[PDB]
Amino acid sequence: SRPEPGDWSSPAELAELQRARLPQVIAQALRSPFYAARYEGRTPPRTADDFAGVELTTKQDLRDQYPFGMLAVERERLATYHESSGDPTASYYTQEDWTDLAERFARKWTGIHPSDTFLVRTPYGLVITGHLAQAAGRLRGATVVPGDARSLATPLSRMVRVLKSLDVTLTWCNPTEITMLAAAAKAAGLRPDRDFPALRAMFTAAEPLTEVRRRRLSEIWGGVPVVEEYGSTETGTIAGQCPEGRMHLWADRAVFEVYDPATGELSEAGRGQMVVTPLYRDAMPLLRYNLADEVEVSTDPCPCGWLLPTVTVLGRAGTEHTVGSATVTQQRLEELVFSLPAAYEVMFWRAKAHPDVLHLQFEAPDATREQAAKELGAALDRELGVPHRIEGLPLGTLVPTEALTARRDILKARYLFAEGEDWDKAIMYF
Amino acid sequence: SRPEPGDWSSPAELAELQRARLPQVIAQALRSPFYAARYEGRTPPRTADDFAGVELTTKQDLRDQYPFGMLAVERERLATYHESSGTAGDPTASYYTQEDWTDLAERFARKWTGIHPSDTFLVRTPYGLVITGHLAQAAGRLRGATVVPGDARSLATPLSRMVRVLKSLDVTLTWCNPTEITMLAAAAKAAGLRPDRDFPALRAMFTAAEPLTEVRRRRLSEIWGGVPVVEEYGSTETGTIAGQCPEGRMHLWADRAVFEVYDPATGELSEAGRGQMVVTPLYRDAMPLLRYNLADEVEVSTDPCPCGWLLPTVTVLGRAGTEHTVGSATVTQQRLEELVFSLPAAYEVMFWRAKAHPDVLHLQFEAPDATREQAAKELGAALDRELGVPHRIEGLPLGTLVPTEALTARRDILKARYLFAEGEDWDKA
Ligand SMILES: [Mg+2]
Ligand SMILES: [Mg+2]
Ligand SMILES: [Zn+2]
Ligand SMILES: [Zn+2]
Repeated sequence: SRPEPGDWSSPAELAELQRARLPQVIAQALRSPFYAARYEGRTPPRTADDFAGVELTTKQDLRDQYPFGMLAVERERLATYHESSGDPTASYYTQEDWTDLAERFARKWTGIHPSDTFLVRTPYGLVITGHLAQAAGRLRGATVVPGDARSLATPLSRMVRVLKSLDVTLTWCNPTEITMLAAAAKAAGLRPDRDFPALRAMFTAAEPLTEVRRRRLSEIWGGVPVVEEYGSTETGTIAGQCPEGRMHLWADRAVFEVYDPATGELSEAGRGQMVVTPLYRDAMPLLRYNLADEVEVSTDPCPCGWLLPTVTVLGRAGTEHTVGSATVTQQRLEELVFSLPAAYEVMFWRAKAHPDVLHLQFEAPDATREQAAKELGAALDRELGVPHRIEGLPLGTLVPTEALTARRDILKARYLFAEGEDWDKAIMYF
Repeated sequence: SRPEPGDWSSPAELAELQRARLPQVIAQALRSPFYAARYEGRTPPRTADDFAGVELTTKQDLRDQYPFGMLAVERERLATYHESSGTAGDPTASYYTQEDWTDLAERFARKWTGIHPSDTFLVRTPYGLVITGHLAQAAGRLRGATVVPGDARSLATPLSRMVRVLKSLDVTLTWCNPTEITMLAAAAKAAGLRPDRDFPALRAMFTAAEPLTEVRRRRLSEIWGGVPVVEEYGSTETGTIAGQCPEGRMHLWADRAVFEVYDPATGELSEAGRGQMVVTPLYRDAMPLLRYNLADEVEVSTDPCPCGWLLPTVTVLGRAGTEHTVGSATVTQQRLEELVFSLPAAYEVMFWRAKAHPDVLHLQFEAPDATREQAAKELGAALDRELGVPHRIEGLPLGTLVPTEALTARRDILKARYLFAEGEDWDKA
């Protein structure tokens, strides 16, 4: 029996749903070999109050336990198994676990309905991402279109066609992919801001995503809401956006805490690394898993009325470089790039922080490329004051045009060829 | 609801199960725009006896109805949408209600080896729009097996990573096409693992009739230590329509589809015999199909089988059009496949290709230095014996037809990144 919004009236009430669940979570976690060995020969936690002294679990811990070190149920109870790479990180779930995952993804403020046609444009190979959105789509009755991603069967040009031919109403993909699909739509002679009348909402992740960029993504696609969530390949969705544009931690389904690496202290709000304890996760229990994302958590109430804290994802701990006498983050640079007028059509850029200089490149059309570079330079002088070298690049330099238009199909392996057929197509990959 | 084995005791009761269902199938079918237009003005079929006069539905029709010409329910009732791309032109769309999916997953789960909660099931077929990966995954979930979504042609999941998963997770079941069975075996060898010994948990490999001769199927099993290679028959639009029993025969799932044999020389349909495979699914609300011609050449037998499955059997003979003349004989890929995989397993010949010329059959294959020249000579003798065809055979070193990097490259996943440190490589972008 999982709680849903409305089942609590104040922060105190929500904190009690969390505490009444903690002993079940601790006792379940102690059944995995990892926690069993961590507390071997020691007194283990049992009570909601024992939770305050529990040591963090790191991403390195999960890697060290490949494949089933974190398993707390018999394999017969497992529904799916997943991996993410970067030394694989294994995760797995019962079917009851999957109901919690599906409901957390389905908490989209735009809703998901049977009248929806939901294009799932994230990978299905080993990682949970595509499966999660598909599970959520099926839970709410939406028509799921499995686009996959990084799949030779489904290049951008084909997704563009499917978006229009099937009157897709909801999409799921990362924010960089939202601009890739837009670049691909234009290469097909389609306009993302008006030629897709059925599209009503685009779901996406905190790739760290600034509000500047998020609103530009919406405007590229004609003003449709871009609904951001925060999650990881190991946890599924842990926060989702409200209509007021804030991301609310799903604290009715996990205990969230903020970790300070210098002091070693855990805190309920403030700035630090995101630490999570899922409450409905029997197969692979996690006690204070440190996602190692730099976040800021606030308990201020939001005008949307959802009585849950909110979170800002400021990046992965360490993505802060120095040039001249100042700190340069990807987030701050991203704001300046996507503060350029939409008419410049600057979507794709990259930068390298040298000790003496920030090297930034972007591709843009000929008409506005020079003035985009001077304006971006002046924005850097104004906002960061760091020395810089900016190069406007021809279109297709960072994002090849072929990638936007290439068609490619899965063809059945062939062994006997006729004259006029290239038998080099028998050369096998994958 | 839907029948299960044990719900009929004879061919007569099975036929009664089908004919009882046909009227509802017909009325459902005529709700789609395609079948409504086929009968516009004319009187519609209604009874099971009316079914005999129904014209075929073709692959071209399905392609002409892209995307929703065949739809017979409101969009809200659809669970999933799928398409398969052809050589060129439009794709072939298909789509299913949630209840349709129950019939689909039950048909796939009709595996004589079973699918159990104790299983770890590596699904190694594409999830990109086609049904194939979703079908295997739905059946694994129906039967409680731990599903491992390998995907295929996916950039997340190269062969090297599948080999690690097969070994490290003690995978007990796989689903992939027959070429991928040998690709995985070559990748396992490349990683120093013996497909025939080092995977003790693997108990069956499910695969489809990618024109699969018995000679090749037996060698695929032998390569993986003799574990069953369980063939099924279906299409990306139908799902599984027939499955193997332990006797090695493929049994049509006649309790959920009416199957007929089309003879193009007469235009007539039969229950048995040799001809083109026609199928009418009986539990398919969203996209009903009346007498859909797969156009594969098959032979259907009603002779009982000692496995216990009271269902007719089908042999898939191939597809018309693959008629290659060399010298004075005809050469088919299936006959060449039999000769190639008739070589002794110790030669390790798994990958081959051939070009048919009027004056020569040019055949090439991969094999290790130790057995390469002997393989070519035996194969050249085999072509003389069985086909009498002029030939030129070139054995190749490993890595020629299947490049070694395909077998061992690891290719991570990674994320988009925009700001790079002084030392990092920003051509990722
Ligand atoms: Mg299981
Ligand atoms: Mg629907
Ligand atoms: Zn809010
Ligand atoms: Zn049988």
